[PDB]
Amino acid sequence: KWCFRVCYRGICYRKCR
Repeated sequence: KWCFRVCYRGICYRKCR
């Protein structure tokens, strides 16, 4: 699926829809 990467406060995570 489409997943984007969010880097928040040093925490980079993939967020999938």
